Formats: sequence, structure tokens, C-alpha cells
Amino acid sequence: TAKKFKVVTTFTIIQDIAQNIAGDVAVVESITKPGAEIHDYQPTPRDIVKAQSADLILWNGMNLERWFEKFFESIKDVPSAVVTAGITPLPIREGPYSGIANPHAWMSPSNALIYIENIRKALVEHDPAHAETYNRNAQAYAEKIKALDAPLRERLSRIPAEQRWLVTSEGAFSYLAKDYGFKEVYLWPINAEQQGIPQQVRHVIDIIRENKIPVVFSESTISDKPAKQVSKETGAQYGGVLYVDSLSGEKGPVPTYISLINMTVDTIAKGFGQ
Ligand SMILES: [Fe+3]
Repeated sequence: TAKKFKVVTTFTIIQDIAQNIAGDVAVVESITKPGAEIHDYQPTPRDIVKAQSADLILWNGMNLERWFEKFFESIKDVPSAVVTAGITPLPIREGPYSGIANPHAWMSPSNALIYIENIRKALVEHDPAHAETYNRNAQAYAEKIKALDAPLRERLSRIPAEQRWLVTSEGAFSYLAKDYGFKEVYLWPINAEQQGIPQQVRHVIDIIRENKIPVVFSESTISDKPAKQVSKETGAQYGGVLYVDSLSGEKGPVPTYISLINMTVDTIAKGFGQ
């Protein structure tokens, strides 16, 4: 066991999934830090260094990392793989990004199985000496992710179907909402320039009041102020922060992808009174 195969990912969700497949034969690091905004992140010379010293670079595609393709052109002789191949996208419904794929496909546990299979194939292709370990680790992790779905689905099914309204800041939860039958309301469709401007706020306020939606949420890499504004003006309680674009630090409450799905689903269910 000389030097461990080095994998660099764009953000922390992919880092944790890939580290579970790599096990102890590879080290996986994320370019963005926990808590950092990933859509419009601005790479630094130190990020170039990290990616250039990798053996494999992983990214989401589906229009998530607006910075990645310009950044990756600075990198020489390091293979890359997009980990969303074979996932059927949901389009962004409005705004300047309307009609393109919604990137947040990892918020569906079923989609996470496809992430695992793509990351496995990329590790096996570019570090073939350890293929048996990658294959074993992916089979074990896919079994955890597969089993994850049933208890989450049952928990959210307790919410009456006609009251299943997921009101968030970024419209980052479209794939989770589809899986579990939630109608989706958000202050902005995807992180970009306009985030909490008027028109956006008042539309969400109108849908809340008409449907008596009991809770509204923010997310961990953006400001909580628009959601708290919405809850102050309506009957909705502020449900807290959901995790989608970033894990927490390893010593925080959301250190893993499994913990992220569990925490987001639990926070939603609590927002509805379980
Ligand atoms: Fe996002």
C-alpha cells in the first residue's frame, strides 16, 4: 500500500458518497468547504492546486457547478467523471434558468443509488488495481441507501397528502418532493443573483395563506432572512434549516450524506408536527 489514490470532488455531498465507496484505498476531498455556497463558488489558485494533484475529479453536472468547466480547463492530465449520468432530470420551472435540469438530484434516495453506481464505475476505470474493493464497498453502501428509503417514505406519508406543501428558500427539493408527493413552493428556483427579491416573497406568501401551509424552511448555505420574513408575515412557523447543498463539518450534526437525508426529512416532518 504505497500512496492512496486521490479523488477530488466539487462539493461535500459527493465527497461523502465517494469516500464510502473508496473505503481505505482512496482519499476523497471536496473543493468547497462545508457551509460554502456551491452554485456560484469562485475557485482560487489553491483550488487549482488541490485538483491538479488529484488522480480523479468528480462533479455533479446538471448545471450545478457554474464554475467547474472553466476551472477544469486549468487542470492537466487528471480524468474527470460526471456522477449524474443516467438520472432523469426535473426542469427548473421559472426564472432565468427555467427549462434546464434541476441539479439537486441527490435529494432522492433512489437517485443516490445511481450516483453510487457512477462513482463506482469511475473509480474502477481509473484505479483498476482496487476494483474489487470499490465494488465491495459500493454494494454495501448501496444496500444502506436502498434501505434508507422505506422509513423516510413512511414518515412523510403521515402528512396528509393535500397538506404536503414543501415551502423552502431555494427550490432545491424538487427530487425529494417528487419521490414523496409534496407540492413545491420556493422563494427562488436556484441559487443565483436574485434571492428574496419582492414578487418572489409575495407569491410565496399568497400560496401560504390560501392553503394555510403551517411551516417554511431555509437551507444551510444561504440566508435565513427571507424565510423568517415569510413566516413573520403569515401563519407559518419557521421550520429551521434543511440541508441540501452542503454537509456540516465532520464534528457537526450533518457529517454524512445519510445524515443529511435523515436530518432534512426529520426537520420537515417535525415542521408538520410529525
Ligand atoms: Fe442549491
